[PDB]
Amino acid sequence: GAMAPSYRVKRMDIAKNDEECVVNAANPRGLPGDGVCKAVYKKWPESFKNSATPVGTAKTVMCGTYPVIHAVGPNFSNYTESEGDRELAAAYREVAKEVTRLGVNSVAIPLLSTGVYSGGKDRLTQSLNHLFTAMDSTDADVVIYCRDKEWEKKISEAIQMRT
Ligand SMILES: [Cl-]
Ligand SMILES: [Cl-]
Ligand SMILES: [Cl-]
Repeated sequence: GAMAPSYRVKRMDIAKNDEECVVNAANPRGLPGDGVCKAVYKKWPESFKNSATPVGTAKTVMCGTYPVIHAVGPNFSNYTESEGDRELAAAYREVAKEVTRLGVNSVAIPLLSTGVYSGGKDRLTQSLNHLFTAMDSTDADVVIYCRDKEWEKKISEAIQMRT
């Protein structure tokens, strides 16, 4: 565990993280994909051997000794708001299980279903709150990665609102 487990946010490519493992915003078929998933494919391609896993689940594959946790959030273009919300919560619960099992002291995590799986809606708060629900009972240092300047401010404010 971390000595004083924390939440932080950084605005940069998750492929350049300084944590002991990474969560991929994966597709269910283990394809290279786009966005976070393509950056992860370019950085850790070995981790996509048998990474295919259903929506709402997480599957870890080692790149050397570095764990890549493939977490499959729902595509809100296909799911109802209700079913998508349930699967998005489930995917983060499976990330907390894997982080715990691996015994890491830190993890880099993107906000699942907020990019091309968002169904064209702003899901910062919905996705972040499911991340907190899952990760709050873990003792890893969590570092959230984003790319947008206003998202960085809103994520930083939500973290600070606790503490
Ligand atoms: Cl960068
Ligand atoms: Cl996405
Ligand atoms: Cl972002």
